[PDB]
Amino acid sequence: MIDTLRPVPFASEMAISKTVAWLNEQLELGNERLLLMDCRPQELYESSHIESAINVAIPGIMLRRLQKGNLPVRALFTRGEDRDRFTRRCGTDTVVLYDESSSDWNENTGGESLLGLLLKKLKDEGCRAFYLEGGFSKFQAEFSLHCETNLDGS
Repeated sequence: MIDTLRPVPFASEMAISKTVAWLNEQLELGNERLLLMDCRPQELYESSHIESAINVAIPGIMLRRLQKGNLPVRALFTRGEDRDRFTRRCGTDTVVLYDESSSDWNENTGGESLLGLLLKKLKDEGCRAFYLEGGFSKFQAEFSLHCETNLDGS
């Protein structure tokens, strides 16, 4: 495993919004070793797609497929329920969202205001906080255009 993604290769290339990785270890864990943020309806199944997904508030689950990079700013966060499940299961190990490239953060990687404060707060409490996106064959190789199991499947 990696302590807050310290290495260089995979499981250590997630800054603000690159992708989702953490060896089969984490990908298998999905209990009390991490805290994702995606979907809402089938929070159970969709969570299965990853470790422990959170009930995020999006329009149609980000088009029910992490493949678009467009969803409105703070599309899934500044609402209520989102922070509810998170703050509830916060402090597990690592927090990761699936807003994708250019969506909830608009693709800034610098320190915007909306998501800029949302992330800053998520890390302030004591976390790395990183979302998905689709950069290079690496980040996309991990969670390319998809990131789903009971929403899109194959």
